[PDB]
Amino acid sequence: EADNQIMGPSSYASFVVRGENLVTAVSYGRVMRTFEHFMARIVDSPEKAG
Amino acid sequence: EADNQIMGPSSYASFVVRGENLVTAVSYGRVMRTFEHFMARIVDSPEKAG
Repeated sequence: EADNQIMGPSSYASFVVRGENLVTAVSYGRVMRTFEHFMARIVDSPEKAG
Repeated sequence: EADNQIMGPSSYASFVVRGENLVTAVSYGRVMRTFEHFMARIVDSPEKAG
């Protein structure tokens, strides 16, 4: 072997239902991953070619 | 007649798809009326007896 250990994530990443996600969860029942990121890509700077 | 005119509204009470509804407009095609009311209900104090 060239190594005996590898670094990595220690705990599971927490992806939780946030608040605007909770609103669209109750109303229509369809939750996206990153709702604030969709807001930043749509209603803040839509012309920004990401 | 007890009155000759009635004091009524002068313009249409406007409502357009603003920022927070627009994400649900594009991703779902599900726009609600007064998204701010739903966010004030089921996010900030859902314990509030309506």
